[PDB]
Formats: sequence, structure tokens, C-alpha cells
Amino acid sequence: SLLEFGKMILEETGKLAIPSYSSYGCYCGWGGKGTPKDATDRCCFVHDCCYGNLPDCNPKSDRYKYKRVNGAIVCEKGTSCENRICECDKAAAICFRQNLNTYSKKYMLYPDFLCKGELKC
Ligand SMILES: CN1[C@@H]2CC[C@H]1C[C@H](OC(=O)[C@H](CO)c1ccccc1)C2
Repeated sequence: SLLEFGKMILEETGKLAIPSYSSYGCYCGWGGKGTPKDATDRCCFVHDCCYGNLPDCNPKSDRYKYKRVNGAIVCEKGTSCENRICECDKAAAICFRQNLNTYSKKYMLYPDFLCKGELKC
């Protein structure tokens, strides 16, 4: 679920999902179009594609379970949708962590008109 993803993001990065990642660049928090602005935005692009691989799943609301094995995220078995959603979220949280070194506040609340063009998954 979105709330679980937000908790995972905070655990991983030390940043609150809202507002650090809810309106960032062209793909974080609201998706759509444009060339991703930087590595963090590319994490969101891929996360959006990942959810897009699951047409008949409901990532915003469906809850999954996971544990930590030392720092590692381990998705625990639930329904097939839950397992796949968890793997999408885990990857995005790791990606955000890997790209904190280039996170830029200038991309928070990024305006929609600066995001044009389709980028295929
Ligand atoms: C799980 N749902 C999909 C359709 C709305 C959502 C979120 C999707 O893509 C996103 O993760 C983005 C954030 O990057 C998002 C946009 C708008 C609302 C919630 C999430 C796929």
C-alpha cells in the first residue's frame, strides 16, 4: 500500500515520502510523461513501470508484509499481487537510497509543463 511504501522510504532514506518523494520531478508521486530529471526521478519512472506490469493489482491499497534480515528487505509471502507489489516497492526504496547523493530539492513540486513526451517502459 502507499502508506507502507512511505514507511519503507523513510526507513531506507531518512526522508519523509511526503514531501520528499510525493511531487519530485516528472515521475515521483504522480507519474506520466517527460524525460526523468535525474537518477531519483528515474527510480520513480521504473517504479511506475513496475506497477504498470500489474494491471489487475491495486498497489495503492493492497497491503503486503516484509521483514529486515540485517538491513535487507525480505518480502514475505502473501497473494501474488502482494508479492509483486512488495518487490516493486523494495526496488524503489533501494533505488532512492542509492541515489541520495544526487537528490535535489529544486525538483520538489516540479511543474507539469516541464515534463513532455513519452518514454517507453
Ligand atoms: C498503483 N497506481 C498506479 C496508478 C496510480 C498508482 C501509482 C502508479 O505510479 C506511481 O507510483 C506514482 C508515483 O511515482 C503515483 C502517481 C499518482 C498517485 C500515486 C502514485 C501506478
